[PDB]
Parts: sequence; C-alpha cells; structure tokens
Amino acid sequence: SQAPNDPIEQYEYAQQLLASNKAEASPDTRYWLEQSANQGYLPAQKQLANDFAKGINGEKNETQALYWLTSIALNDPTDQGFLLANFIQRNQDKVTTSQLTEALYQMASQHNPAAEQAYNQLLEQRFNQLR
Amino acid sequence: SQAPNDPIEQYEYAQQLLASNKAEASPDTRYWLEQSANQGYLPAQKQLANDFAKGINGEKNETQALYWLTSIALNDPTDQGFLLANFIQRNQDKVTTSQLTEALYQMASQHNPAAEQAYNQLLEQRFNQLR
Repeated sequence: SQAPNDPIEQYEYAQQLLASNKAEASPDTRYWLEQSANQGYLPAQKQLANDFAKGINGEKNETQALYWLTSIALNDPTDQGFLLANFIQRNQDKVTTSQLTEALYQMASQHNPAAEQAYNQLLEQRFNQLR
Repeated sequence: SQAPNDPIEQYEYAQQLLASNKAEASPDTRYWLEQSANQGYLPAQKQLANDFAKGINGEKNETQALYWLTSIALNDPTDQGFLLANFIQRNQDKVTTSQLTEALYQMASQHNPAAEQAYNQLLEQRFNQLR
C-alpha cells in the first residue's frame, strides 16, 4: 500500500518521489501534491501553484496555476491575494481575464450552485471548440 | 452622538440614511457602509461592492468594486470568488488585469509586508502621472 491518505504524508511522499531524481520531472510528484492540495494542505497548494506556472513536473497550465493561487489567497491569512496579484502583474502578457474568470468559477463552484452553472458553461464552450 | 461604532448598527444607519431619500444618492450611506465593511461585516461589503460598481451613492470606482468583491471572496464561504468572477466576465471590456492587481495588493497589504511594498509602488506610480 504505497498510497498515503493523509495530506501531510501525501505531501511528503511527493517530495520523496521528486528526490528520486529520475528525470527530475516527476509526474507522480504532481499527482500526490494534487491529492494533498485538494484536502486543503497549504504547502501542497503553494508547490502546485509553482508547478503549474513553470511546468516543473509536467505541462504548464496557466489556468490551474491561477486556480491554486486563488486557493492560497482564500486559505493563507498572510497571503490574501499577494501571490495571485504578483503572478498576474509579471505575466500581464500571458494572463487573460478569461483564464482568471475560469479559475475563479472553478473555486467558487464548490459551494455555490450559480458558480457551478457558470463554470460548466465555460467548460462546455471551451470543449465544443475543440470538437 | 449620531455615530455608531458597532458594524451592525453602522450598516443599519447606512440604510436609514438612504431611506431618507433626499436625492437617493446618499454619500453618507457610502461612508457608513465603509465603516461597517472595514470591520468585516459581509452585508456592508456586498452593498459597497454594488455601490462602487454602479455608482449608487457616489462616483463609480472599478478598482474599489474589485477590492470589495475580493474581500467577499475571502470572507463568504459560499462565494469564494463567484461575484468577482461574474463581475470580470460581464465587464471584460472595462476591467483590466491592472485594476485587479491593484485591488489584490490592496487586500494583501494588510498582513504581508511584500504586498504593502508592491501596493505602494503601484499607488506612487499612479500618483506621479497626475503630478
């Protein structure tokens, strides 16, 4: 059972896998950070925000970077938007209000039925263009 | 002493002043909403967000609208970014990532020294252009 369920041991397992330094890109590091971050573990959310922004353990994903930055803003009383603001500021050329809208609805959709409808509408239109 | 110190009575005084319906624009309604909102009273923050967005009790102010929307996201567990996202989405033509950056640093500057420096840098540059 090499499969932690507690967010602290998930986060630590992610570091352990990364330290194995196979290719230094560790997709399972991203996987375990996500499990940890989804249970609200702030260190995992911070690492995941950097991972998605920079493409550390996998592809870059600006919208998911913005999502985790938003999560950090909501859950770190000494952040309250600093990392998100600085990311937008230094990526003014790449970050669109559209990506930010999607990340925000993604966050809001957890406890707000109106947000879940708007989020799904964005996803469905983003998908029917690839279709 | 027509000057409440408790955020609930401030909020209620704001409604009372507004119901006087002098010009239906009530700058003192905005004033008391701000006192209430600054002590963390969510109903005041929501009304103030609408006030700044629409110019109800005074001039419009998109950056302050975004600020209070951010505050609502951080303090309303069933919002978590919905009102902010929807505001950006329906004002894509007016809202700039620059205004959002300023609102976010304004929020973050309360408990983050790095945010306060970045916020002041934005303010100082915004002021030296009018100078």
